[PDB]
Amino acid sequence: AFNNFIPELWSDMLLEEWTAQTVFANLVNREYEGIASKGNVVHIAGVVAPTVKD
Amino acid sequence: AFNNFIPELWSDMLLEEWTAQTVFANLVNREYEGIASKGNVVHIAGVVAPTVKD
Repeated sequence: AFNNFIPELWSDMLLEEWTAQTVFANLVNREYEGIASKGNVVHIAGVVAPTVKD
Repeated sequence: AFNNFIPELWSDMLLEEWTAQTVFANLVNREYEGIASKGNVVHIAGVVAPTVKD
């Protein structure tokens, strides 16, 4: 038969990866991004409540 | 009795076969019929993603 004159076709589009939808960066707290515009650490501190005495 | 003079009759119309409804040729992707008017292969390529580095 025709061993040389029958072509093969290439699709001009690549298939994209199917990738998981990213969600977590919108669910967690972002407030420290203003202060963290500089430096490589943020120190976050919390109260220790005074003890109720009898 | 009339053993020889009473007809038997043939209906002039064939019964059509009862056949399953075809569905799958409408449900799948058809886009490659545009390029596949020639040849015996379509090559379909896909991305391999760049790797994140530390």
